[PDB]
Amino acid sequence: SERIPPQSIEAEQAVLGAVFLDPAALVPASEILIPEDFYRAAHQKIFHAMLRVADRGEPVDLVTVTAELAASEQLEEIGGVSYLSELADAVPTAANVEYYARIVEEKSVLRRLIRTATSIAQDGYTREDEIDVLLDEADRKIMEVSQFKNIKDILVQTYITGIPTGFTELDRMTSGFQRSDLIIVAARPSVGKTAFALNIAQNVATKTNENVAIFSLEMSAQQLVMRMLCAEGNINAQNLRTGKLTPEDWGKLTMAMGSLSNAGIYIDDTPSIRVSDIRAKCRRLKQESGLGMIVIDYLQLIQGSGRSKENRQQEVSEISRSLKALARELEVPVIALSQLSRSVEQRQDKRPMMSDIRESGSIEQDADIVAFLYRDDYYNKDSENKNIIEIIIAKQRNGPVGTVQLAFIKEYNKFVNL
Amino acid sequence: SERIPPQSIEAEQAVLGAVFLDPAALVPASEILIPEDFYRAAHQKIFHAMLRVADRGEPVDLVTVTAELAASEQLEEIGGVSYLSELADAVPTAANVEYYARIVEEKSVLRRLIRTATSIAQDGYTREDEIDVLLDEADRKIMEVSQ
Amino acid sequence: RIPPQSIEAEQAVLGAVFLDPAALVPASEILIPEDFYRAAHQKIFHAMLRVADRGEPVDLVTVTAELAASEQLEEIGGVSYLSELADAVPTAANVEYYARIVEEKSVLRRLIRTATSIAQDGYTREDEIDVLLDEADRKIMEVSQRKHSGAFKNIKDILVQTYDNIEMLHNRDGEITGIPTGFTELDRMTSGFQRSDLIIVAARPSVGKTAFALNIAQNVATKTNENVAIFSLEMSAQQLVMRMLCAEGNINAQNLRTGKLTPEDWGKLTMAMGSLSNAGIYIDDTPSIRVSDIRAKCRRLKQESGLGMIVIDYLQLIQGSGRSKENRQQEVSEISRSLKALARELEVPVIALSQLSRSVEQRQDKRPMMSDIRESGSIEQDADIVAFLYRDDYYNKDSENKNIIEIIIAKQRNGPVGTVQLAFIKEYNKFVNL
Amino acid sequence: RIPPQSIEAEQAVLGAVFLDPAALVPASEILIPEDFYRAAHQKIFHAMLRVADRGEPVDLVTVTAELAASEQLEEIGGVSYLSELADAVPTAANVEYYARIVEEKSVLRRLIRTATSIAQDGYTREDEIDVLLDEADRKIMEVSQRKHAFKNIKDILVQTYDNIEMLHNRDGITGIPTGFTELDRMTSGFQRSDLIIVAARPSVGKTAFALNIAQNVATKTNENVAIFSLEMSAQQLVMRMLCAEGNINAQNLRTGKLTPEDWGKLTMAMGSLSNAGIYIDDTPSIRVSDIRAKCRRLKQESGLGMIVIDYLQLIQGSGRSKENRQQEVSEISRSLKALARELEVPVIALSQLSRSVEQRQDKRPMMSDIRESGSIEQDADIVAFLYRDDYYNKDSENKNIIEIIIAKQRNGPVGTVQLAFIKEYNKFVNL
Amino acid sequence: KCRRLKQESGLGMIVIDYLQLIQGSGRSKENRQQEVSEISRSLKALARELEVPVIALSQLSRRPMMSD
DNA sequence: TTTTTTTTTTTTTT
Ligand SMILES: Nc1nc2c(ncn2[C@@H]2O[C@H](COP(=O)(O)OP(=O)(O)O)[C@@H](O)[C@H]2O)c(=O)[nH]1
Ligand SMILES: Nc1nc2c(ncn2[C@@H]2O[C@H](COP(=O)(O)OP(=O)(O)O)[C@@H](O)[C@H]2O)c(=O)[nH]1
Ligand SMILES: Nc1nc2c(ncn2[C@@H]2O[C@H](COP(=O)(O)OP(=O)(O)O)[C@@H](O)[C@H]2O)c(=O)[nH]1
Ligand code: ALF
Ligand code: ALF
Ligand code: ALF
Ligand SMILES: [Ca+2]
Ligand SMILES: [Ca+2]
Ligand SMILES: [Ca+2]
Ligand SMILES: [Ca+2]
Ligand SMILES: [Ca+2]
Ligand SMILES: [Ca+2]
Ligand SMILES: [Ca+2]
Repeated sequence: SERIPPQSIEAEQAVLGAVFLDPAALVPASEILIPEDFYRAAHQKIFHAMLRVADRGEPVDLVTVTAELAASEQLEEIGGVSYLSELADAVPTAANVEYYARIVEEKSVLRRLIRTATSIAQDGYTREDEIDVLLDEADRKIMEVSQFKNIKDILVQTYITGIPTGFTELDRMTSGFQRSDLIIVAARPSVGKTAFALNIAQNVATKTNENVAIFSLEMSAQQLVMRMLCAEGNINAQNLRTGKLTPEDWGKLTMAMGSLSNAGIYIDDTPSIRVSDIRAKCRRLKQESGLGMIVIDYLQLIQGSGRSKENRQQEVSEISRSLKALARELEVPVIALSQLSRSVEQRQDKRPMMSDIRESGSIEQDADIVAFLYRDDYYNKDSENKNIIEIIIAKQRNGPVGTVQLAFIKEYNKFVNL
Repeated sequence: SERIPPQSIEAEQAVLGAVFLDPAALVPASEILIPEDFYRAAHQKIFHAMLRVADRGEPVDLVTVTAELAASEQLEEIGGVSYLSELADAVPTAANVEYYARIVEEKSVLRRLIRTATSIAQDGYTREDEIDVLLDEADRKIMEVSQ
Repeated sequence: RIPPQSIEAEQAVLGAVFLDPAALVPASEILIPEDFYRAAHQKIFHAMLRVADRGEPVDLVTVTAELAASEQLEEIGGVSYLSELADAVPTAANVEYYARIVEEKSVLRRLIRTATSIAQDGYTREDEIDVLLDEADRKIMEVSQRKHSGAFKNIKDILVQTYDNIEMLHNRDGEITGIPTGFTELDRMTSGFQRSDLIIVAARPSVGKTAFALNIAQNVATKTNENVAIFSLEMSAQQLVMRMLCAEGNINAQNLRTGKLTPEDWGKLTMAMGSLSNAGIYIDDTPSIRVSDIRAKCRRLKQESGLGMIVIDYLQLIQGSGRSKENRQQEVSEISRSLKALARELEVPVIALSQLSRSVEQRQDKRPMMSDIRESGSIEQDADIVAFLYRDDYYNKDSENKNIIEIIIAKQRNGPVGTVQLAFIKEYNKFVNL
Repeated sequence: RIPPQSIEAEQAVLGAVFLDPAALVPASEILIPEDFYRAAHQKIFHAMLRVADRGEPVDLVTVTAELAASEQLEEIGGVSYLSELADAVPTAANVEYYARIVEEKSVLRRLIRTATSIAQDGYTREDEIDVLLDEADRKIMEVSQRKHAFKNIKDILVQTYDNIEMLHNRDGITGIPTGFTELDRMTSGFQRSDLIIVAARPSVGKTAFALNIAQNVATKTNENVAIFSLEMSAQQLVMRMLCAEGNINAQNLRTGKLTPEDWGKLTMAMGSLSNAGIYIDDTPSIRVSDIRAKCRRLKQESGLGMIVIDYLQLIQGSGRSKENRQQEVSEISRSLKALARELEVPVIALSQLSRSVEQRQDKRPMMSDIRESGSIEQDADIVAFLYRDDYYNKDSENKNIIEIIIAKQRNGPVGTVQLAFIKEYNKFVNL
Repeated sequence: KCRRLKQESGLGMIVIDYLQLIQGSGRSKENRQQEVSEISRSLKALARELEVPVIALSQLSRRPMMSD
């Protein structure tokens, strides 16, 4: 019934706030937004002023901005200096404006869509005159809700936002591991899925100060920790397995244990959980300690909410939705490991494409970002350049698509930079 | 705007009428239209029956059509034989069915457009979850409407 | 509830008899009086046959005379009911079909009636099981055992149609029986381009497929009086007409698309346009059609103007009927069938251009064989006639005797197989006799 | 309106089991629990079998133990009802008879039920008449252990001897004779119930050969032959036969450009072909069921001898959805053999061949080459390939010669036979 | 992308760095010959729709002839 | 909707 034009004027305030706090934060903000993207009339005017002052450039602080707003009839229209003062105290830091700007922008696009859709329907009843050209306008008007490098742009001239993974090249392409993202890491069996996830978890939990929850549905907590120890200290896994450790290995282990203690990584190895359970547990850990990342050791191993044992494709379709929504609710990146269907092993080229994600196509469709792992040496016994592993970033609606290379020293359960 | 979906019932009846009059006029008619293009539930069923009988082919006259409509539960649903009789008389001759068919068709497309645009707007307020795939659906749903 | 019946249809039959009345012959071949549901129609249709046995013959008078001759005229409604029957049948030339409805409904209730009496007997004769099951078996066949109607063409009847058809032929001047292409040597070998034939013209890319098809279309449309439909899925209508103009007037194609025309070229163009106007060639350049669409369009053009030929610019470009994106070989297998079936239904030659696989270029002898037809072998099979185009000069840059082009007639179930030779002056988009 | 049943006999069966209980063996060979009419007996006889599968075995104790093990002991009357069942029959010595009563009653109400549902469907599905009949036919046969007793060899040997006897008292081709001597020697007909596959590349001579056979059968013998042409019209077929019957050049015939002696030839070609009795159905799409129906009827009133089908892969499938096409034709293949078997008449199915063969050195076909499904090789009683050297060689020495390669037959001998195929006359001739 | 560039600036030519590098529409990674058979048609169709020459670069198997 | 195993017609893989 009551239809409220979509907006988040909390997030709006968070953007303007960050600018008064930083103000190098105006660069990302304006790359992402124009003044009109803001819903509240007042913010429109403020963010306009902010850019107006940057074009001088003054630069942009609480003073100069009010100076610019008074320079036009506008300072009284937007609330007082007292409103501009509130905007400042909105956020603790001008950390991650990029995040909130992208919310404001996404909402803007939504109502632009709604508006052009309603005006198409509107015109459906009126211009009953020229059917084929009405269909062209509809085509064209729906594309224009979306907003090719020129030769000149390409002449800038010859000759992390972001929870950081610790893999430079991936981080450059991605910049974290962003709050609220669903990150899918899929690859054939025994290729390196878990290894890669665990490596990321360590570098986050040890290098940063954030807590990470890992749900392992296949491996025990014990086996997980043993993988991390080997990777932290470069101890050969076979040796560690057996207890057959060299005198310096003991040193390496003593160390590895040290650093992993203050690491703060919470592991849940219950073999059958529903997403609701996962949510519950994380909600509580965030409550009392704060959460940074959630890792899930594997999406199709999670189990369904009651809908009866439904068309299994729908069952996972649903798990997929739930996870994204959990990532959204807790404002935290969620890395979900996925399997792939065997169809890749038919191809003469064994690099996965999005279609290959096992069991339900909705996973491609819910993910904020899809990463495949490919290893030449998985297939070739003799393969030249062994330890190399491609991290194919097949999808991301932050930005760039592409492949990144790392080394996967298997004896050490370890991924390394090159 | 109205809330009056685009249609042209002068024209639907004119098509069905021409078929009972000719009935070689069913050939142009069906090239141009499928039963669903008709707005009135009743005409849908009738034009379907007409094609159903042509596939035998009987062929298509006021008798065989009512025989086919009664063969399903439908003869009473579409008005009587008395409505089929009216359809016959809602026409001089069946020259240029192609013309009126293309009107019926064009109106069909209009409401199909209106219907998909409203459902896009509808979905705009609900599925605030995805943005990029919501824009994909809109892209894709509007192409599917040029057929 | 209500037993299956059609009075709309019963009346239509009786009506047609009072209208024709030669319509009583099909009617009675298909029906006996008992097949009618309404007690009254039973009696009327009986009277009709009763009067036919004299024979009177059957009209509104004699019938009422016969019905009054028994106690029956008042029982069936009045003369006023017989009068209504007259007025209540749309077109009397298809009594066959209304009769078949009345007949089909008759069979239905006969089935219902024997099925209910089986169930009936199930409770009663609980005595001898095996002979009860045999009777059920046997009683249900005796429904299927429906009399007259049952398509097997008796040979006595066909032979007559053949003699009479031969006869007709024998009084035509003669030579070509079909639609003449205007290429003498090909026409001698083929004699048209026969109604209902599927003609496949296949050859490697840029060899001359379309060129050859268009040339045939012109010579048919301008030399004869027949209409020809051309479906072009690759080229536009305007490119097609531009090819015909060049060929009709011997205007150099490069000159023509530049507008760089000599003073006599204009003359040639003025003529070309003149004759191509009264030509009557209907062009459909929609780049994706289903065969169903083609059928539909042709059916209508034949309706109001009459059709002679259908040309299709190429078969593997046509698109499938829904069966999902099936084993592609099957998809075209089906298109193939549909085309032959279309030529059959419209009683008109259908010339389908086809591509060839890379097979032939691998061979030493680059001349195509049937196997080479691209994408599905069913095309060789379905075709009435398969023509390949081979140009030596297509492969040899230097080739001795250039403009010559073989028309290899690799298949025909009319008659003779063989090769024919023509010249293909490419500068003029033109095929010529030798 | 009271369902056929025989409770007395039901009790007698259950009784005998509690009495014997080796009587359960015959009982279960004859009955399943559902055959019993009384809800209670159903459950009891189920329990009996359930306990036998352990096996306990089956007595008044173990049975009540099993019935109490489910919620059922109170539902079937008490232990007191099971006790009555024991006392109901004298001895166990003839469960077989009571079982057969229960069974016969079961069949009765199964019949009544399918009959009522046929009448039921009569008012509803007024849509398709011919496929509604077939279902009735088929639904009423399914009312038996109709798929089910062994045939003893002593008995077969006799009917075999007696057959050999009669064969001898003939008249030795066994056999509908094709009129091609060398083929007939190898084959002896064209036997009742055989499926004969004639396959060859396009425009090689498939139809021509089949038609020639049909004539010589229909005119030389007195038997009726049905031809289903799915590709050519009835007219085109008759025109081929006229040319072959009278040696009239086909080109002349289809122009009307006939010599004075040609009309003579035509006049008596027509003459002999009239009393020929060949029934032609040229409907371009039929299912095998349709073919079956039409033949069944023609045999009914005139008797049938041969069925010719202008061509197996052109036939269309029974509903199973547009299935793996190989299975679709796999099925048509089965149906055809089963039709030949049911009508006790040779069925000649023409077949196409895959392009496989065009790839070879030796262009003589092998069984594998049959187009679209390998089940055809397997189902066929006999597989005949046509090969023509002159089909591939433009210049070929000895033109009109054509091999009839008999690649398969489970009557007997395999081998090649030679004929001449005078194409100008649509005619195959002996050598 | 081209539809949009033509929309606001007008297009004249499209050049593509190479045809067999383009990737398939979902049909499962089909008989690869069909996959590019498809790309081929799509391209022609695109050239036709935008009324603009499309230059597609192509590789050759194994003076070339068309078969290659 | 998807994942699996089978048979059998096509094209194109240096
Ligand atoms: N050489 C060596 N390789 C190992 C050792 N331990 C594990 N690996 C390899 O490292 C990989 C880790 O398993 P993983 O890929 O995470 O399982 P996933 O979830 O299917 O991807 C496997 O491919 C193992 O073969 C070891 O002790 N020595
Ligand atoms: N000299 C000359 N030759 C041409 C001209 N236009 C076309 N041709 C040749 O004429 C033929 C016509 O195309 P076509 O063979 O019908 O295409 P197809 O459908 O693949 O058979 C081509 O093979 C051309 O290379 C022209 O303007 N001048
Ligand atoms: N010379 C000549 N050959 C003919 C004539 N009529 C038919 N043929 C040939 O006879 C053969 C008929 O083969 P057919 O059985 O219809 O092909 P199939 O059904 O696929 O085996 C073809 O090879 C034709 O070329 C004719 O009048 N003259
Ligand atoms: F081998 Al895994 F997930 F444990 F693919
Ligand atoms: F030009 Al083409 F087949 F090569 F039509
Ligand atoms: F071409 Al055919 F049977 F006449 F395959
Ligand atoms: Ca794992
Ligand atoms: Ca979803
Ligand atoms: Ca998939
Ligand atoms: Ca997002
Ligand atoms: Ca062409
Ligand atoms: Ca044939
Ligand atoms: Ca006779």
